[PDB]
Amino acid sequence: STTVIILAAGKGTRMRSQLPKVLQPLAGRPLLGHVIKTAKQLLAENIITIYGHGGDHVKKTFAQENIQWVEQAGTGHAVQMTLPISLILYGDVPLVRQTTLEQLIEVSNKTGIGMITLHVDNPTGYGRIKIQAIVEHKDATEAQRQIQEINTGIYCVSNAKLHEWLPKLSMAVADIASIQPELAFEVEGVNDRLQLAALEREFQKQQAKELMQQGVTFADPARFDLRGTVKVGHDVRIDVNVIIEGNCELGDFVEIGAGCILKNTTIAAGTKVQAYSVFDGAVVGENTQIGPFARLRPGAKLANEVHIGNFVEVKNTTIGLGSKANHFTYLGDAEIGAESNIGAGTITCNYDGANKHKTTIGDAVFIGSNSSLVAPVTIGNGATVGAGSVITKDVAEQSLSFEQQISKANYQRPQ
Amino acid sequence: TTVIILAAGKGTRMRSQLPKVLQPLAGRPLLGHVIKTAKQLLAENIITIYGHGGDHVKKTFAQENIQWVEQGTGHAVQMTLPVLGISLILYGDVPLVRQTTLEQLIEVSNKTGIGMITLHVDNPTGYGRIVRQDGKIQAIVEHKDATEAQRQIQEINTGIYCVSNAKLHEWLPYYLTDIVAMAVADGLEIASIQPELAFEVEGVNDRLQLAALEREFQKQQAKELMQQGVTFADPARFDLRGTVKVGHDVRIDVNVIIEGNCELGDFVEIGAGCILKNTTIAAGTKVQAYSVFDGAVVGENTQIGPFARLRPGAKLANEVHIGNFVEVKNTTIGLGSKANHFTYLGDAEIGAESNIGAGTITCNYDGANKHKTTIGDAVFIGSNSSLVAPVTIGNGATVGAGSVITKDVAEQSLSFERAQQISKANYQRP
Amino acid sequence: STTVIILAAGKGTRMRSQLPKVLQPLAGRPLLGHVIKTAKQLLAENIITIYGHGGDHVKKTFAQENIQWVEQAEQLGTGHAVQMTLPVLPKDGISLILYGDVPLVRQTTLEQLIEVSNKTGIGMITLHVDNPTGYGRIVRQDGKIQAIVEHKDATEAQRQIQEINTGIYCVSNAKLHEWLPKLSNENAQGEYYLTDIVAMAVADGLEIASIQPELAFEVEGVNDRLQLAALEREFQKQQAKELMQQGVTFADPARFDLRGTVKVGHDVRIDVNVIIEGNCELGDFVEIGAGCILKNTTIAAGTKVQAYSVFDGAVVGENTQIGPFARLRPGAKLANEVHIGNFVEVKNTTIGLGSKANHFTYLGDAEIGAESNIGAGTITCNYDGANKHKTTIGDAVFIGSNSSLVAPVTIGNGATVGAGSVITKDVAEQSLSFERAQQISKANYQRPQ
Repeated sequence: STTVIILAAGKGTRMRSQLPKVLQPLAGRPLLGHVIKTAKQLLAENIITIYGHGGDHVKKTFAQENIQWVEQAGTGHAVQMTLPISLILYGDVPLVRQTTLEQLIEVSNKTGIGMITLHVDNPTGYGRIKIQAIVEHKDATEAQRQIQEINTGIYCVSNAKLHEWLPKLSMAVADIASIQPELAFEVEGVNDRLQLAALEREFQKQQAKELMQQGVTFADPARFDLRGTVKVGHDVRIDVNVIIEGNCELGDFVEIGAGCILKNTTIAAGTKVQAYSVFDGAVVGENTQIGPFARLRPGAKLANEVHIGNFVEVKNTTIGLGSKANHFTYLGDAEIGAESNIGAGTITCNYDGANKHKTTIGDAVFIGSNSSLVAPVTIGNGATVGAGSVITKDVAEQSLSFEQQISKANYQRPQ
Repeated sequence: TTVIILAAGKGTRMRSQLPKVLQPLAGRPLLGHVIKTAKQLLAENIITIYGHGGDHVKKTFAQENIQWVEQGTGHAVQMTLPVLGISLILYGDVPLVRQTTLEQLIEVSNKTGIGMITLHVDNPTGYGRIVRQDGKIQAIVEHKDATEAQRQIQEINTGIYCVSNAKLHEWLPYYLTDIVAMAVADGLEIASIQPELAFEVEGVNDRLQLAALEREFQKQQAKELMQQGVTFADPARFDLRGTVKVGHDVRIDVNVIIEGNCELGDFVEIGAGCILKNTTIAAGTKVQAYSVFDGAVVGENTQIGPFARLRPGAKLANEVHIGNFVEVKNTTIGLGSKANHFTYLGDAEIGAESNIGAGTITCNYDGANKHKTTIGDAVFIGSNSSLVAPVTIGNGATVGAGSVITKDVAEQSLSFERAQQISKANYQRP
Repeated sequence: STTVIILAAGKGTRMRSQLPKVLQPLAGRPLLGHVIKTAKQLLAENIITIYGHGGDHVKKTFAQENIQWVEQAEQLGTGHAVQMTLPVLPKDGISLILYGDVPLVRQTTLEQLIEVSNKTGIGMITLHVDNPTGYGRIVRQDGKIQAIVEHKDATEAQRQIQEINTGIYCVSNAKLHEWLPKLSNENAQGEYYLTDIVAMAVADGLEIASIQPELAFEVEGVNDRLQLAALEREFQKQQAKELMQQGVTFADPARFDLRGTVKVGHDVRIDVNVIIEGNCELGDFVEIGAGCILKNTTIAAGTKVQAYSVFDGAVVGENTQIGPFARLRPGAKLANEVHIGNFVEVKNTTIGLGSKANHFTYLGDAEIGAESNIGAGTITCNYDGANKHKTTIGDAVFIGSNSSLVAPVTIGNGATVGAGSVITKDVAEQSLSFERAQQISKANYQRPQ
């Protein structure tokens, strides 16, 4: 049974933030959230978090998590509170990989104590590392400062043996395994916004590299952001300044245009998304054409072959096979069938000021331009709606439903 | 204090029709950066030496009380003699020199009567060499005229001097670096300082150097904001073209541009690709991606975007929600009101707790004049309504979808369009 | 007579693609397309392409190109690939040997290679690299090329050679017809090495000419997406640099993409994250705002394009004001002084001098005159479900807001259309057409709770 200890008490005053250090964002998630995620991935029997200043916010943020919280009112003094195997992690060192921490556990269980070390080209200011001791640069004599192997602070000690060493802090070899991380930023902490941004860029760069190793094409991998997870097929092409948030999926041959933003969205094979389209909680079928300037909101579901054009907003609406809304329109709380056409300026009036109501549009329907569909209304298959109509009664299958222009000659416009 | 700016260079490598000092850097001409800095220093007089294209330059800075002079670099300052306390000698094409550096130079120069800014560079090729015997500056030798031993000097001349107006009149009556030896000849000891940042004293000659100086400036500006506590998703994808005041816990996503004078309150979140110009945004507001603001005033805990367009006079109270493909121009929107869908609100006054449906349009323009639309509190404007200004929609009123409003709608009243549903059965489309 | 031979058979396994390697994209064009374009610039009499796996796609992609296709069913070396060209290889003249996955080689470089190889009968392109690890080494005896030794086989002394092989040769076809059948695979890999023709040429008493490219990425190949992205960035960086040398201003030249050609005037200003596709033109003093994307569009002098405007097949005159969030589609033609505002879509529409559409609108299949105004919410209803129809708007027409113009319809000069109108009949010159008021008022209405 492996338990993880997380130090998350730092105020991080260099952040100049009102929130505790470990709630600062990195790729769309608080620092501490990254570490809790890895600790849950390790199948940790227990997770104990040391909070400090502002711990109310932290406990509030992770309330639905089975964590044993501990107040801290030094790093050695901080761990001492946990006495009332184990990993020692830092809330502000967020990117340590589960494969590294397991690698540390296997070598520590055979010895009873392990740690992560790292070789740095420039070790100025860091603590210097059979391992014999660690001398911090502040108190380290000039001779030891030439060491380029530095300390990371990440330890793994047996639960039994920790209790013997922990109170006597006024040591381990007297009664030490080590590994180095696969990537240096795994063990990198942050103290201010400069360091937060530099780690963000290291993380994004590595994420783009891993996607390219999977076969993704990037117009510019330095202008890409993943804040979560994405599942990708083959021949996926991603243009500049795309952002991907939450958990997304991109099918085979999916092409994502410049500046598109996807959150909690799946896009099936063959779809081409033109530039500046944003998705949140959308499900997009195969061989669709979207954008530019399309906005899909939660509940937007597009069947295969659907076309969505510019300045289009789809919210909580399913659009059946091959239907098109090429021009500016608002489709909300709507069910639209197959092979239907939504004219420019069409609006679902889905909100009466208090409640939402459903619009139902059949197959092979033509909704003429500048139409207002007052929900709840059903428009049967094959029907046609005249341009500029306000529609309140259900339109029969195959029916044309439409809602007197006056002319004055030789009219002079105001001067 | 008077500032003398050398702004005669043609800058032919720019391959531009405008003189060099009108090329852009962070949203303002090169010379404008220097004039701005000269005004920060409280210069009694500002004298600018112009050359090719001086008509454009004088026209561009017409509302600035500067004494213009027509046109070697030493010969250039000599032409200013009819027009000159102390004076600073700056270059119009070296725009990013800071006022704190120029003040630092004045403190050491006032003690001697002549000081200068120098710089250490790894490669000093082509620059003038600062020759110091026992720590005191003796002369400046231009790279062309420098002995082989002297070419090893890595402290170079920047061309930025602070000289007494009295001593200048004796020295000026060809290269300006000869004023150094002239100074040691009269017994004065050339003071020196170095800038805190090398790009402060950097000139530009073509578009390559212009872009690299721009990127140096932007990197430094994002760094200073990060030191204040701003968060950047990517500090290399950020542009400041003016000034911005920030609160704590401000978060700025990628490719944000900030122009003019802006303000960002506490906990403000600016999404990807937003562009803000002369706009204030108060605490708690979240701006979604691709929203652009010009002359906007935004309250607390508002929700804006994505794809919002706010234009001058747009004023949003606290709790307002503005959604996608929305254009607000010269319009005030009261507390907690919503316009979540595509709409044009122009020249309008909107009350509190009101709802603007998709497709609503203020018809504010009759082809010649603009007219005001006035919307009260707790008004519901149904979708695709055309509001023909001037018109008032009183509190608690409701407007039916697809309505054209030309008469004032009474408080608590419903106005809706008589819409007869006409059906033709079994209709075949063409 | 000059012939170009393109080796385009690689599967490109590290691309993890379903497509052959040479159809992967670079600056908006498949790799092989860049080389076919340069080969046509050289005025090549013949173009012979060696395909392998997936040649059906390749043949389909360049079907409207006069290419002689040659299959390489088994992959047994580049020399074995060139051997395949013998049934269709000419007897006189010279041939260039290029790679489909080495796309950015410039025509000026290949001309220099042709000029020095005409003097000897065989030349090749070489390159000096700081680290030559993994490359084939150019072996010179008394300064004359004798062989290429692959990194696998090079002794420690030979690995110090920093002159590497690019694989790009210019050879007389007669000597190729003599050398290609006598190629030997009696080595370790069992492959027919193309470099053996260097050994055969020196054996015949020929001197091997050589040149170096002006830019190293000209001769760089790609095997995976990392290399693809790194070459793309190298190409874009170089493209922005050349535009700046011409006088273009960039807010950030590292946030710029040219995927085609662009002709530019003086004092052109290009903001961040602009993309340029196909063939474009920007006149003097044109300003392109942040994030704009232009494809096959010309923009004349003085026009100011605000941010997030997208153009495809547009023709834009002088001193127009466009965007932000403008969308121009093929056939969009704007006269001088036109203003296009936000959330505006123009498709196959001509707009005359000084006319304005400042607010959200769809103008499709329309002809619009001069000094006319399009109100917010205006729509040309151009599509009846089967055919498209034209909307005609005259000079100094005022189209009030939320108007639906049902094509085909004409709105005459000086006419005025009331807000919220549906127009189906032609509107006369100087005439007003408006919708009869139909607002019903009910006092003290309580909305649902």
